[PDB]
Amino acid sequence: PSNVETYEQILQWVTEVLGNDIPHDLIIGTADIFIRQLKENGINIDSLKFNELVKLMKNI
Repeated sequence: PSNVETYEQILQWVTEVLGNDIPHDLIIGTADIFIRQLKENGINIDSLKFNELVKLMKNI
């Protein structure tokens, strides 16, 4: 319930730019690739949403 809730709204951005019609296996890769290396380290509105969600939950 902790990391399941916050993860869903990240995929709303992925469906808008690329498309919801892409495969589910491709969305898992697109979701993981952004979250992995921004943590460890209309484009403006989407980046502001992403940085708050990277802050939440455990990730290395």
